[PDB]
Amino acid sequence: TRQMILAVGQQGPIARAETREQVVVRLLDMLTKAASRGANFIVFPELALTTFFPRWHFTDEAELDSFYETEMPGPVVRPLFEKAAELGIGFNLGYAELVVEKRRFNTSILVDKSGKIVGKYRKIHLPGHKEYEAYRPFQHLEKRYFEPGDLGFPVYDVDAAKMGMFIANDRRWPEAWRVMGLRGAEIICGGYNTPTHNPPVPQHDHLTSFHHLLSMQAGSYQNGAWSAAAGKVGMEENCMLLGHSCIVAPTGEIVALTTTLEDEVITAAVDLDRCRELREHIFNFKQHRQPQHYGLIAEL
Amino acid sequence: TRQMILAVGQQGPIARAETREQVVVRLLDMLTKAASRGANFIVFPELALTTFFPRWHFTDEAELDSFYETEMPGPVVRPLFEKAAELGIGFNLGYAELVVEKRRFNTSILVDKSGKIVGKYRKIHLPGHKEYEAYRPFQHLEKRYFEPGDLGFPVYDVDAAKMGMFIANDRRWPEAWRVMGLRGAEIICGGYNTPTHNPPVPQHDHLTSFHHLLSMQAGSYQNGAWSAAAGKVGMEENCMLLGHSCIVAPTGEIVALTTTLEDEVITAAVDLDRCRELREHIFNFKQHRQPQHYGLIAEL
Ligand SMILES: NC(=O)N[C@@H](C(=O)O)c1ccc(O)cc1
Ligand SMILES: NC(=O)N[C@@H](C(=O)O)c1ccc(O)cc1
Repeated sequence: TRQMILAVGQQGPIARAETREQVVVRLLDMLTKAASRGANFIVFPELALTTFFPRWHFTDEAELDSFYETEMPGPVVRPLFEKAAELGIGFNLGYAELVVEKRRFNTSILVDKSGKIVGKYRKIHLPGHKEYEAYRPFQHLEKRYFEPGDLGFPVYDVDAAKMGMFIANDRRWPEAWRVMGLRGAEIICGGYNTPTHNPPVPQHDHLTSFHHLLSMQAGSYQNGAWSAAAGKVGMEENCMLLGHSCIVAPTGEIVALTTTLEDEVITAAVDLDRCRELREHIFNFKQHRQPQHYGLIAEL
Repeated sequence: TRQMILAVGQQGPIARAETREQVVVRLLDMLTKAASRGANFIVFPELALTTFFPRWHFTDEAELDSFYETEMPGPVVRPLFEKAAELGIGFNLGYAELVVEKRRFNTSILVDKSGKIVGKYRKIHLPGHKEYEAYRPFQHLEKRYFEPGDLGFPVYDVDAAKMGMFIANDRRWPEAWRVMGLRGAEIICGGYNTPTHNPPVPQHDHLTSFHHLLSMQAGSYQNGAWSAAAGKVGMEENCMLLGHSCIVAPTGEIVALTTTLEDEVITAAVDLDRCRELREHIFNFKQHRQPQHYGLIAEL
């Protein structure tokens, strides 16, 4: 009822020449191993169907569009939904969304154990830069290839659980966590592509892991929420991406952690009633919060 | 100019029978050792002039009032201001404020190196409970003995530095940090009386340190602010108070930490320009924040 097993399916590199068909096989295998370890839900990474294309400057718009989905699911990704419904396991999938009216989003969905899309979220905090910067060995052009999401920070019923979505950079922003905490989220999940080199601030490179885990622990604790972060990790097209995919308790304790830079599955026992230990005491919102003093946070 | 040395003056226990006169001696000694180690400012704890009286139920209102200050400074505390002006060192002092119009506040002030009170703050987030609870070996009746502060989260010029104040429980609330981060605080400082036993949630007792330090590191990182937390610590009137008084860099790295449960002074080199490493890149607020999605945080 209130007890489930949450899984994270960390992805090793996806090369530029690796088809969605070859990625779906890798996702199917991880989704199968999570079932066999008793998982009811598995979190997959940000932009989980392709290489991280925002590392390149594009001149050809057909080449750029080829990394986006025009439908969800499409025939190549459909087998992942079919297998999820067969095994009775929900998932969180990140992908690049192209909607033609041409709007571009960094998107994620929640799929329940029936294989039904129960909710969508579009990345609101876009990191990196807008224009090509030649000094960078690799680019991070999310501000060019995506518009900021227009759906807000919703929380959806997924089987037994109140679940909210972040995408990568969102996890560093207390406002993203707090909104979803105020909407009663019991699990906050998403994925990331996080380089271990930041060209403008290389003096925080050795803190990549620290800053990632610090963000997940603080968000979980301050909102008494279970959380899970699914990385795409390792040497991808000669850029190193941070590992340390994780599941976190509402106390902010890390209860599971990846140790490889490859396809790796981790699981943890989730008790949704454990949110109360914070939300009815230390972080009893109605009882403690003084929102008349917080107005500057919501000012445009 | 943009470089200073920040000190923290951690306090061991203050017994019920220990006069303000005997505490000022202890504060003078710590303030002298900080000067000798090149400190330009020292952070002192919450309610630094008395035992932590909110651990007891009071029936007599004269007995309760005796723990509050009706003026700041008074003659007994005046020597601490005089010594601060002589040595050229500012301080942050917490005390119980009684103002008659009768209003009761958990208060802290910033004093610059001239010995002039440059800013006041009143604790906005009150923890614990309102009525006596007999099962508790000790009470935490801040909701009875204080009203929520009415000054907001201001940020003040103190010599070369933009400084904001929290008081104890405030440090667990992202909203307190964020408001002061948005007002351009370079240092966020205050003190705490944090029991290592929480009677309603004893299953988080072993996490007292973790939760304290997690709050300071995450606040600092997410706002690119220097921070400092001054504890009153050790066995005070048979209640154990958490140590681990700390200074933290804008990266959320702990740059100094106490290891005793006694009067202890720690210092760190503060470079106020280091805020830019976060505030001009990863946490470039104007460039990244989407406050149209954050409205629920400011709803009453
Ligand atoms: N994919 C993302 O949203 N990645 C960002 C993040 O994880 O917050 C990130 C972090 C460090 C960088 O050098 C670039 C981008
Ligand atoms: N002075 C304070 O505000 N103390 C509170 C805090 O530090 O958050 C606190 C923390 C844990 C408890 O079990 C009781 C009270």
